[PDB]
Amino acid sequence: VTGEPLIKEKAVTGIEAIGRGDDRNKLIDFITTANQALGPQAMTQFLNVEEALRRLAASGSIDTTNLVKTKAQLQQEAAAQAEAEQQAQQQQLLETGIKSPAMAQAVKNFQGADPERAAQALSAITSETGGIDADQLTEA
Amino acid sequence: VTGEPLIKEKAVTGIEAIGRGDDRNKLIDFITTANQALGPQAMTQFLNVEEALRRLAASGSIDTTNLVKTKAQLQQEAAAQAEAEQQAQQQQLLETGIKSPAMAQAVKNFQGADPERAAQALSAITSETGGIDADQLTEA
Repeated sequence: VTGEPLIKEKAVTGIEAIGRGDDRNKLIDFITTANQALGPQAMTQFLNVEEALRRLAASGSIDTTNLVKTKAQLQQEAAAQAEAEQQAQQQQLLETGIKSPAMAQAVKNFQGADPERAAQALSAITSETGGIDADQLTEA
Repeated sequence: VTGEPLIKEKAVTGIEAIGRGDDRNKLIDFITTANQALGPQAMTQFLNVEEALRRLAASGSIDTTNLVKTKAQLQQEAAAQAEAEQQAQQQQLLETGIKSPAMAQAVKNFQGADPERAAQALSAITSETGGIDADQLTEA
């Protein structure tokens, strides 16, 4: 609109220079007084807990990261953790926790008594159910 | 009604400027004295616990969010947690939880004893119950 630079300047002299730290202390003391008044239940909806790992490390120079678990790395590790817990959940016990080897004995009966009759009876069992390719059964 | 601007201007001089912080201190002291008089049972129906993460963060400039698990984000994560605990409730054990492999033996018998008579038997099972599409059985 005007052409003036988007950033301007300011001069600090005397008590202002001495008490810029006092201004910081005023902000922090307001935050701390709010935390005292409200407690752990403060942490919801007015005054930010101001989250000190990333940006103030980049404030006053210096960069981010290093100790900072980056949002990308944090998401990757969360996904890995979720996959590990799902691996825990998949076949959760089962192979031994299941009641009794009735399926093992039934497999014994399939293989023993006329394997072709076992195949046609397994086809009947997969007819009780469906919607699954039998070509996926031969990839286990 | 009048045409006057909806916001006016004030002037603060001297002890008023020195003790606006005292005004804040008096408000917080009232809150703290009420909390002392009533305790954690106070937290119910007169004086707000004032919830410090979101808005007083936006007070004195600065935006919301950042740490704030937004109401949308909180609802999304609560829904995900609810679905996860439902999945925990969904199929609670069962594969290992059932008492004895009687229906496993039943599956073997349907496999073994006249699979067509077994299919008529499963139709009779769906007759002792009902109102379920048999076409949903073939999507497992």
